[PDB]
Amino acid sequence: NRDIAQVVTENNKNYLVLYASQTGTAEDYAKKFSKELVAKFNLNVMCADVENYDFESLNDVPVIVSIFISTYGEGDFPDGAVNFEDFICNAEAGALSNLRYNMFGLGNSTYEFFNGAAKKAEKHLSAAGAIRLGKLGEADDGAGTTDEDYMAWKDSILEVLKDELHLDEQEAKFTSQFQYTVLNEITDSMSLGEPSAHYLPSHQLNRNADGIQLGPFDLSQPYIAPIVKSRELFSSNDRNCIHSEFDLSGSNIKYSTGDHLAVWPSNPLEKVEQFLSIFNLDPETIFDLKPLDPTVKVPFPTPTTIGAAIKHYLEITGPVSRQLFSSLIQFAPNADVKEKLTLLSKDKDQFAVEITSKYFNIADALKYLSDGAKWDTVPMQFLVESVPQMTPRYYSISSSSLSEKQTVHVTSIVENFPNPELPDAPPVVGVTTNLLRNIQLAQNNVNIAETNLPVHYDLNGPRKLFANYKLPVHVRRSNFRLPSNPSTPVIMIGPGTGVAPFRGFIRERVAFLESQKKGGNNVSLGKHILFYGSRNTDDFLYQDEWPEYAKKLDGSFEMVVAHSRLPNTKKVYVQDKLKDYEDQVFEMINNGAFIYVCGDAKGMAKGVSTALVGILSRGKSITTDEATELIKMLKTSGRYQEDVW
Ligand SMILES: Cc1cc2nc3c(=O)[nH]c(=O)nc-3n(C[C@H](O)[C@H](O)[C@H](O)COP(=O)(O)OP(=O)(O)OC[C@H]3O[C@@H](n4cnc5c(N)ncnc54)[C@H](O)[C@@H]3O)c2cc1C
Ligand SMILES: Cc1cc2nc3c(=O)[nH]c(=O)nc-3n(C[C@H](O)[C@H](O)[C@H](O)COP(=O)(O)O)c2cc1C
Ligand SMILES: Cc1cc2nc3c(=O)[nH]c(=O)nc-3n(C[C@H](O)[C@H](O)[C@H](O)COP(=O)(O)O)c2cc1C
Repeated sequence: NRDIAQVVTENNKNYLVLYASQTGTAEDYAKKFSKELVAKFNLNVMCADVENYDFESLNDVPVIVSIFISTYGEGDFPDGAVNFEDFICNAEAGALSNLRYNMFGLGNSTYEFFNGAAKKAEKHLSAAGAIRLGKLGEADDGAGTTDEDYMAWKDSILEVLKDELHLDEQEAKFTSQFQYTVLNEITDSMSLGEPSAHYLPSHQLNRNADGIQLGPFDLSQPYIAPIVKSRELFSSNDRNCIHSEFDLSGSNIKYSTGDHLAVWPSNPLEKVEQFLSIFNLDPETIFDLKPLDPTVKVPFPTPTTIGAAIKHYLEITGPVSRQLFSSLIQFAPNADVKEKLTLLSKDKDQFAVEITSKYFNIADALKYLSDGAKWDTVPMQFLVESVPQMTPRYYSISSSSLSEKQTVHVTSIVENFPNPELPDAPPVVGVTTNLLRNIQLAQNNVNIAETNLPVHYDLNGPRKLFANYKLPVHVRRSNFRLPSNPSTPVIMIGPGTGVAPFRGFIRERVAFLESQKKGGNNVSLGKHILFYGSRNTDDFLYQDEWPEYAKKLDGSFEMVVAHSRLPNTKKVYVQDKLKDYEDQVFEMINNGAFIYVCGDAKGMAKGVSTALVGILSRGKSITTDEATELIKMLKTSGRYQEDVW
């Protein structure tokens, strides 16, 4: 039941496809592979999330295995795949001499340890005597080539397995892993979009004496929390960034400054409409999915309505995979479209030209090819097994648990920019962030008609479960933590929203410092310096707060702002400011300071790291390489932590 070799064998599976995915990217591609493997060779494949099984009996797997692994933190596996990571990192020599596998690693060359998880995993597997079929795939999210990278690796591996297994191909045809059934009435056991099944009327939320909602809150059961306060942090007529405050008192959730919050979204109504239209799906359709074997896991709560699935369960928005096109050939509206489609699925570049570059969503791509002709022969099952599952988006909590124990602050910059290719098309927006903004405007009685809100969301939720200004949520414990000793110096680097953690960090230090003031015994606070950065004065996050914080922390605090887009001057980054203050920074580091790097970036991570290596290199008068080794050490020990996304 958790005994991998046993599960495979008992269910007579010909192939095993494992995946270690944090955000689900690895999982979805794993599914794409599995589906195609069934479509072309009718193999009875097993899709498993590496986290749900015990790989002790891995060397007893009579079938070939495909491993899809992502890289996080250092060159390490996704949280909750460490068990797997350890079985591997501990498997002795010859411990997996029967294992035959191929692996596709998902990473991003913008980080040091690019695809290191897959690499580590490939090094230990071969160490235990496992034979590796085909080339080690490496999807580079940094170059935005992940989908094509997969297509490339995919095609070559399938050839290999065709040989290795002596399989006879066949025209690719879809085969549901479920038993689709169309119901007629809606029960209390049927979902209208509720997150986990526990929120279905016919189910009882597990609380305590005082009604406080209990149970563990994670990806398999969020906690619907209300956003009690919300405001705009920017003052730019093009960009927005929202400050959201979540009340967690109605639950036994505890968070530590430095943790992450996962916000479960829903789709923009105007996109839900586009999807439902191009296919010609009736929202009111009630359906149920019945697995065709124990290995198969229903995607979301069922039965449910088509419109609920498309609004709360499927990622109908985002870049269309070329593989989707290939899989859509079976249900082309007409011979015409079927041909155009066929071509695009095969031509890497034409696909990018006709679809990708225009920022299409499935709805758009298809409507583009059909010229409006609906794709009314596409099965909801296919759509369910073929469209990526919606997934929570994470945020660096910007509140202090010591001064907010029950409340959680989130600093999300809204994603919404003009289509670079189509000057008349709608903006390219992000679900969650625009959703958070919608709630923000709403909650504040802002006339959203005037605003630049590009889309809008169902703010009531399923059965009004989202009781105005509420959303499924769950805390994700991290390692980003302030030093134990208050005296230890601290260095915080966070461009843009990357300052979120640091706001909490400072709020923690400021809160703490208060307590000491009502207890006499004062502890001297080590030096705390912050390097922040933003375009101009309109995107200067929590501008008003820092001066107050500074007053309460006195000389223990120091902020260094940099602006990359002020008119008439030269673009300045935090790494630039790091070199300006190299003496201060070097000194602090020689005093055991801790280095914190947070934010999005695409570059900033290595940039800042490189800056420090320079500072160190000059400071201790050693080579760049030595200094690089010293920096790697500070990261291994934990004196240099990074929360870069
Ligand atoms: C550990 C961690 C911490 C984080 N902390 C923060 C934080 O503090 N603050 C913060 O703001 N974010 C943070 N993030 C990022 C955040 O989780 C999301 O990535 C961000 O909010 C985008 O959410 P969304 O719902 O708008 O994205 P999505 O809807 O998934 O959209 C992503 C992007 O793709 C674009 N897009 C949409 N459709 C298409 C298409 N068809 N083709 C191409 N592009 C398309 C969107 O416009 C958008 O820019 C963090 C992430 C992690 C993993
Ligand atoms: C917090 C965070 C840390 C990451 N660290 C690395 C890293 O060290 N190396 C790398 O190659 N990619 C890194 N990535 C990129 C992911 O591996 C990549 O986006 C992958 O597609 C994620 O797949 P998943 O969604 O299946 O987990 C990181 C991503 C995030 C969000
Ligand atoms: C053309 C194209 C198609 C893609 N198709 C998919 C897809 O079907 N499934 C998936 O998980 N990622 C797909 N990706 C990858 C995402 O764009 C990318 O990994 C992004 O970081 C995901 O962010 P998320 O965390 O919001 O999923 C595709 C990328 C491109 C460029």
